[PDB]
Amino acid sequence: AVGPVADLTITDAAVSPDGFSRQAVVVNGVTPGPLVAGNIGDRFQLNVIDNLTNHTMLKSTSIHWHGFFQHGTNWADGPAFINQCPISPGHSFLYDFQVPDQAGTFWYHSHLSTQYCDGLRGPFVVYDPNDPHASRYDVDNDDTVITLADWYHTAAKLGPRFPLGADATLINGKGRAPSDTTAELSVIKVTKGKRYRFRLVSLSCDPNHTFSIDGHNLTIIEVDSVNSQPLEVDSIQIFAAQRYSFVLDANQAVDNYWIRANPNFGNVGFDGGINSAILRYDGAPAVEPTTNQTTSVKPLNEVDLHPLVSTPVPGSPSSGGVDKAINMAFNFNGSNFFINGASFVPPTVPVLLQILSGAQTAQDLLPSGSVYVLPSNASIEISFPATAAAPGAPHPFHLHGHTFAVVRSAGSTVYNYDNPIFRDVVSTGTPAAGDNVTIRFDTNNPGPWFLHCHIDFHLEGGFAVVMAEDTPDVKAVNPVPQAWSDLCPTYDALDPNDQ
Ligand SMILES: *[C@@H]1O[C@H](CO)[C@@H](O[C@@H]2O[C@H](CO)[C@@H](O[C@@H]3O[C@H](CO[C@H]4O[C@H](CO)[C@@H](O)[C@H](O)[C@@H]4O)[C@@H](O)[C@H](O[C@H]4O[C@H](CO)[C@@H](O)[C@H](O)[C@@H]4O)[C@@H]3O)[C@H](O)[C@H]2NC(C)=O)[C@H](O)[C@H]1NC(C)=O
Ligand SMILES: *[C@@H]1O[C@H](CO)[C@@H](O[C@@H]2O[C@H](CO)[C@@H](O[C@@H]3O[C@H](CO)[C@@H](O)[C@H](O)[C@@H]3O)[C@H](O)[C@H]2NC(C)=O)[C@H](O)[C@H]1NC(C)=O
Ligand SMILES: *[C@@H]1O[C@H](CO)[C@@H](O)[C@H](O)[C@H]1NC(C)=O
Ligand SMILES: *[C@@H]1O[C@H](CO)[C@@H](O)[C@H](O)[C@H]1NC(C)=O
Ligand SMILES: *[C@@H]1O[C@H](CO)[C@@H](O)[C@H](O)[C@H]1NC(C)=O
Ligand SMILES: [Cu+2]
Ligand SMILES: [Cu+2]
Ligand SMILES: [Cu+2]
Ligand SMILES: [Cu+2]
Ligand code: NA
Ligand code: NA
Repeated sequence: AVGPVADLTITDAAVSPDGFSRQAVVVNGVTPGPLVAGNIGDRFQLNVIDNLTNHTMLKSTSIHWHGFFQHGTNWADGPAFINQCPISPGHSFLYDFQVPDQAGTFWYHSHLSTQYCDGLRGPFVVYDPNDPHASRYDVDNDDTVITLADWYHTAAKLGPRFPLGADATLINGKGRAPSDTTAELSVIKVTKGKRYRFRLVSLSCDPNHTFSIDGHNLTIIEVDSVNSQPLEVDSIQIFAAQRYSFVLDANQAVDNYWIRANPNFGNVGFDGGINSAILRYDGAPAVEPTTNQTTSVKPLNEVDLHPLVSTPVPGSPSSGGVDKAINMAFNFNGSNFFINGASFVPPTVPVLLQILSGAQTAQDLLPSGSVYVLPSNASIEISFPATAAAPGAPHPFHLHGHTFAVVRSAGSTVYNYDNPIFRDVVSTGTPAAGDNVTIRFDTNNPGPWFLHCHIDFHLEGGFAVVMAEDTPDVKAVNPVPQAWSDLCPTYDALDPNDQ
């Protein structure tokens, strides 16, 4: 683990996480990037050093720290042309922010075009020395982080616009494609008799994964970065960019057990050990498990998750009982996605820079028809009705700058204004279920914040809008460092081929 103060050097390098060799974007020499860690209250100073040379995978870059509120530091959030211009090749940029009021499991990733798909992504943990769940496990360290990622043999800019799934699922950086089922698999070690806090992080660009471990049940204690009541399950469907902490009690016989992460599409199932890793008890021989999957009889359902501490839902407990209700109507024309009639196209001047330069109203802010001006210190309700007009469902939506209440989940026709889970990425479900996923949050974080489908190819296709929150205070609340004001002139001075 590096951090809370660290250099992250970005380069292009050859890698072969499933035995097939390809060029990729790597962080400190590896993909996924190394674990970044600290404790609640730390100040993070992550110096991002751009040494990229390969334009096909972009030579510029920009990093988002997924799940952090960034109160007072909206400039450090990451999304290109929303919160900054990209870092240019051969330059560095110091992201300097504090985490006074959050702890949990997070991650970081490029937030420039579809660059994270090519490798720029890794996990990020903020420990709490008074964690209220600390008494449920014995081990929680670098070796208890489990990442999942889709891997493609053809680069993001060189394959289809909307890929039909990945060549391999990788678990802690390794996995098999059907074309080579002898490639080395990841091993996660446990000691019989000890209890583990496993921190499961989806680094996926697209597929969701159905996650299970042969012979073991899992106790969910954290949802994205929110502590939950303990929920016992035997499988977990996890969508792109989501996180869960689960406790596993290593109390079965000393042996090798299959860890499984089945994608919703691409190469599904497990023939030859695809979509698998190995849980190995100390003592067991270094071989593959021969265990069998049994039918999940206790799968995670989101409506069953509730926060550990009572947290009132924003607003009054009835439909539209808030200061501002926004409905997101989806459309798609074969190459581009739309939200209320507008497909997102990044502006020339970053949204934050427009605001600092005086723009405060929906009328003044660009791009027109994609920026929503929200009142300050108010309750907001957003609904995302599922429709056949938007193929590639279920779309997992992410709100920057905020954790939100899920008042209505996918696969449920009920509204819960009493005790639903809060999180930061939510499946919007499917038209076959008649879904109308609905969320609420309060606006106490002045800044423009991205709201978008976390399937990166959908994002590249324009499936996004901007929440411009409390625009009269943005300038006063987020002072910016000189190195930030210098990003756009350096970036805009570049030759196109050096982007
Ligand atoms: C997914 O979920 C969303 C979010 O709820 C639904 O959209 C809301 O849907 C209902 C349509 O039934 C809308 O409700 C109606 O609102 C009228 C007033 O709307 C205006 O003002 C409100 C409040 O300022 C604004 O939100 C809105 O933009 C309008 O400008 C009321 O007049 C209606 O009351 C009349 O009809 C009702 C219902 O039958 C009667 O009970 C009343 O007595 C009255 O005569 C009604 O409440 C609401 O405006 C929508 N919200 C939006 C767009 O934010 C989606 O429809 C749902 N989609 C799917 C596929 O399920
Ligand atoms: C910069 O990064 C890109 C993207 O990873 C690298 O592209 C790689 O480009 C090569 C050369 O064209 C591709 O190989 C070719 O594939 C085609 C199509 O199947 C085949 O017909 C050719 O005969 C050849 O094998 C390669 O697949 C591609 N890699 C990926 C992941 O898409 C490029 O090499 C990098 N540039 C440098 C200088 O390293
Ligand atoms: C896990 O849960 C199932 C279903 O509740 C239960 O019957 C089973 O014995 C548990 N498995 C283990 C290994 O405890
Ligand atoms: C889809 O919409 C976009 C954005 O309006 C437009 O530029 C593109 O040409 C359209 N594509 C098709 C296939 O119509
Ligand atoms: C608004 O701000 C007040 C004052 O600090 C706070 O107590 C309250 O929870 C907030 N209400 C909303 C709707 O954000
Ligand atoms: Cu993210
Ligand atoms: Cu985010
Ligand atoms: Cu999507
Ligand atoms: Cu984002
Ligand atoms: Na937390
Ligand atoms: Na068997």
